[PDB]
Amino acid sequence: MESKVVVPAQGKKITLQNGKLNVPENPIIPYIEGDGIGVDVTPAMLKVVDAAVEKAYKGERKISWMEIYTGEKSTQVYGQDVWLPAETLDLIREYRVAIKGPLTTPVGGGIRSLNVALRQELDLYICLRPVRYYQGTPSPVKHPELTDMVIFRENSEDIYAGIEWKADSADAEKVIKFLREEMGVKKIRFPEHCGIGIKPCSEEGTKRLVRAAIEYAIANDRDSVTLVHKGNIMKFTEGAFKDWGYQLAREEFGGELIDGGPWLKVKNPNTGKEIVIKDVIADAFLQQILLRPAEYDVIACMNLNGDYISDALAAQVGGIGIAPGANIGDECALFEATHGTAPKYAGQDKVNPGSIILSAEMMLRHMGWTEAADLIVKGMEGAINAKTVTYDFERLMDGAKLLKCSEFGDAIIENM
Amino acid sequence: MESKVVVPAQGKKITLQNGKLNVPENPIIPYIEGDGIGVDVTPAMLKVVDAAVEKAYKGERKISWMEIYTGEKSTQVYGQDVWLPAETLDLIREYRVAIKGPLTTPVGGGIRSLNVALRQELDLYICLRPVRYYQGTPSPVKHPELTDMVIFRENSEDIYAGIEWKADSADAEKVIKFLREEMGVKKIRFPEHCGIGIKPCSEEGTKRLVRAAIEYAIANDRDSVTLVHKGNIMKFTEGAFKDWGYQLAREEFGGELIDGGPWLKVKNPNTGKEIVIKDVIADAFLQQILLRPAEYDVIACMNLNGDYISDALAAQVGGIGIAPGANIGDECALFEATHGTAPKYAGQDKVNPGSIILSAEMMLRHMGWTEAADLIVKGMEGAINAKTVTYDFERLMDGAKLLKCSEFGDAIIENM
Repeated sequence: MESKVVVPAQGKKITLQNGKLNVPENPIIPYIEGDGIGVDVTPAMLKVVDAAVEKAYKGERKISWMEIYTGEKSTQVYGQDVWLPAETLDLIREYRVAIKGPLTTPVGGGIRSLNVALRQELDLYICLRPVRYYQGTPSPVKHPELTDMVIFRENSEDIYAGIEWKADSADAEKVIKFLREEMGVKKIRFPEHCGIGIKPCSEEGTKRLVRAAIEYAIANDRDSVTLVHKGNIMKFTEGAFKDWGYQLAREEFGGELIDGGPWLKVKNPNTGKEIVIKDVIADAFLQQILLRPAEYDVIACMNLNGDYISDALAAQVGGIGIAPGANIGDECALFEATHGTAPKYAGQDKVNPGSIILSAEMMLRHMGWTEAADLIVKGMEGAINAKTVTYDFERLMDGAKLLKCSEFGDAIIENM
Repeated sequence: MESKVVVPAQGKKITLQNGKLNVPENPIIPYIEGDGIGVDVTPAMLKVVDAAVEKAYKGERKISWMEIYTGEKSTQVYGQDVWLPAETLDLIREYRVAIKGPLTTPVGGGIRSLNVALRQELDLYICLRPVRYYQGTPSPVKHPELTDMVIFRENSEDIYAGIEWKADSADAEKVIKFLREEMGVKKIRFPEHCGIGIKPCSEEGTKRLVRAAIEYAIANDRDSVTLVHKGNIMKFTEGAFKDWGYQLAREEFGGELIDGGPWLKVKNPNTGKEIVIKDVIADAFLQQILLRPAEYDVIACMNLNGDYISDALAAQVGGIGIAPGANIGDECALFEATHGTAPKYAGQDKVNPGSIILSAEMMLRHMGWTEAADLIVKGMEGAINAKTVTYDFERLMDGAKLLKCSEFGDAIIENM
């Protein structure tokens, strides 16, 4: 079967030189519509982004969107069982920057998370989730405005990597036998009818993630980088992540001891500001983001903890449905809606397109088109402040004007 | 070296018959003072409990407290390196019910969590953490009163079990080689300088925990039991826990499908009430407890997720320092302060004794001395409502009377 992807006639491919993106005035940007509500939110995003680009650069620049496939629609286009075509991985890597709506992974066929597959296959080791409050957003907490953090979640290792064997399977037994007999493991409480998962954490995986977090703090003049981990129980994976993170701050960024430690101070080479490098145990951290949110800024953590932390933070600022996200690697980057597919509402032009729109903001910023990105933030801030919002926000407030998904996209443009 | 434990002259040992505690009028109850602030909070707890017992039963009953050791004080009593004496495990099992202040595990000597050691060695497979709001408590959220949950956290398996090998160690290499060569593992991103942890989850471990959760919902007429897990990524450990949990509800409690599922309804044999058995993915759950707290009641989950969930919930209700906890097994139970040792304040009679006092409330309730337990809840509710509290609460409010740790214990008694 032929590829059904159509490369835009006008449009030029983004290139990478010396680890720096070279973006033309007419970049081809691949996009995955997404399953379920992706059908609603993606078009709102395309329109909002085109408007921001048109307004910022007065017609000098323009994105040539190219639809590519993954998920339920991919099976519709390429046939039963084509959930993630090879061409999709090829195209994201070739065109360097892409965006996607929510994806659904089927159940019953032994297929693992399509979102994780994209991240692992493309080696997008940074899951970047910035979380801030937008004035006017209904929130369950008293001071959501105190939250302004950026989460760097390791995206290629941890238990999130999918190495595991089913209870009572021949493989599980084999592994448990090796552990008990050759490794002398005495701590498996019930070795029978027991499932087994493997959690890897490496020095190289940890350091490339923490390096990106510290460079971001420097590049954006943030106040601190907090290593969040559960090292007091998982000494060799979570504890090693923390140790390697502090070690990297010392070896590559000149970090030095604050008082008697354990915190370090790293001098911002551009501003002379001292960035604090600290650490917090993960369970205590889930309490601290609620109780002392103002004391945290950039966060570096492992895969599973990052998933929890980014979700908990989004909820607290009232942003469960407008949280942006990016998966970034050394050769390419994939921006994404961070919510699910909400099939019950699919096609109703009802849901909030804010998450994919703000992920597009991160995308434009990543491309160096910061003026267009600033216009989207401005637009989002004005529409929410105007209380002209979708039902998920409207239902939580008094005096709001209820808008359709498409209408909220226009409200964002109207506020640019 | 002789044992330094002194068995109370007056006082009788609690016995267990047919899985039911037979508590005398003069039970001997072992207690571990705890390190750091345990020196402050334990005496407040002893006094408050004695008062509640004295008031409820008019002198007919009385606890004969017997101090036993674990932690820093144990090394002080039994010598360098005796962090957890064998006699302590023996005594808790023999006397059936005990309580402890916070414990400190040393760093640099390869010793793992003393709290986890107690739980694993005594097979206290249920970590029970009830979380409710006490009117008048300063909270970071707008409606903490909507939170009234009981967490049943599996306490004997999961990654929390401590099976792991250090990066670059001969053992780690051996394990990684076996995984890659004999198991055909292709998903370890960086196999060099890589730490490895093992996550076990068994049918027997899962079902004894979920069985206890459902029996508790029945015994206390709660509305639902929610299985929280990360099964969409960890199919064979977290996903198996969820599957086995629903299976147990069906096989032992007559659970039946609600609509087309996946939820089940279990009929309360005593009240005829229909208890809902449902499940929520763990990351979404950390958002749901903030956004829709009223929809949750009894929670059943694995070791690591339970640690996070119980900490997150305590923070949200303003209870980070007054959260009670119990570790329960089939032969004995150990109640515990759930906060840390806060050495900076140790000996200052300053910290909040509320957590260990409420854990003592759970202890009395476990012993069937519910009248004495009710008096402590009443006392706690009145003291907090009176705004006569310790600094951790006082510093967050206006119009409060600041009390010392010991003074807050009296305030609780004054409000019985």
